[PDB]
Amino acid sequence: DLRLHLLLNTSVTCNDGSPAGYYLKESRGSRRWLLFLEGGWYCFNRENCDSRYDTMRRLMSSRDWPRTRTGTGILSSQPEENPYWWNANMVFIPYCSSDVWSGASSKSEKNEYAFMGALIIQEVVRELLGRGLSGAKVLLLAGSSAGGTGVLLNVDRVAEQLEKLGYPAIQVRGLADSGWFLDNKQYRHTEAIRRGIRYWNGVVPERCRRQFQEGEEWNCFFGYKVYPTLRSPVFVVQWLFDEAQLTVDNVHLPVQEGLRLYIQNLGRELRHTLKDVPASFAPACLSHEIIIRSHWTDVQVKGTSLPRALHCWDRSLHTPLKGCPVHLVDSCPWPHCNPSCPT
Ligand SMILES: Cc1ccc(Sc2ccc3n[nH]c(=O)n3n2)cc1
Repeated sequence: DLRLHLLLNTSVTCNDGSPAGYYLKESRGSRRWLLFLEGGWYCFNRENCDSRYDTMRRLMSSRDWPRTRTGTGILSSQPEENPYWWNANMVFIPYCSSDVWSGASSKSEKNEYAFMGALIIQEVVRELLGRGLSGAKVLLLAGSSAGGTGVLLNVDRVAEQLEKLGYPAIQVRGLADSGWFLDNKQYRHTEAIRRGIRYWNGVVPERCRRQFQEGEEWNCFFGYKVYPTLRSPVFVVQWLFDEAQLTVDNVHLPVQEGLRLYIQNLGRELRHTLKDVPASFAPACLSHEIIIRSHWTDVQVKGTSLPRALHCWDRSLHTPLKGCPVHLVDSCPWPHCNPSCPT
């Protein structure tokens, strides 16, 4: 179990002003720290956020959070469930800012909600330094869906504060799971995100912001556009046929030729955006499954599981390694052509 700690700086809050926090299970003796960003979409205006507060309040408030949580998947401490970092210090950061981890705006007389996702990450890191993070060799910032995009938006800022805070020895790396999206045409019929960013006062990485410039920061929410601007090593996990991608594309699954070509082209576009991502794991599956599920070990690409690929990535960060690959992108063109896809 990971134990809840509400942030000591109570000005860094969830949407409704309650304190943000993190769940922590220390593994002393281990110099590895895994900080996982929870996902859960976002909200982009007052009415849309009001609706999320009725029926998704845990994503907007810490008032009802549990004491503890069980680490699962990559957050598990059992070596059978987590061959990769079972012995690491485990941190689960709940998503309660509804801003894809990009916000830096408080509640005020003018703001019904606070959007502080970018500041929550900074404050968690700062408070963890007094709890052993100061001794880390590697800080892996990981996350799924909205948290996966959050990794891409925040990994370089975490590296920056640790350097500014006087900890240049900590190697900051990113693991973005299911947060790598395409701004493509729907099969049948960006604006919510563009409206979201203005509503949250959202912030994007500095190099990406300087390329796309004022009013175009939404581009930095798309992995293939923000990734090349990043300095920290980032491993990208993305289903070729991600269910959230297909949902926003208005695809729900006999398939006729128009939809067949659309689905096949989407997988190829995906595959193409990962061509120059050296550390990646992209199985040809239709799925919404994420890396904190207990059976995350089962999927393989070209015979290599994700826990193995991540270990090979670790070795690469000490010229490809014999028998221990890091770039694993399926080439077959249809959902579940890979026999190991989740059922
Ligand atoms: C471009 C972009 C748009 C939305 C998000 S946020 C998101 C996207 C999928 C998804 N599936 N399940 C879940 O919670 N999410 N959240 C991130 C980037």
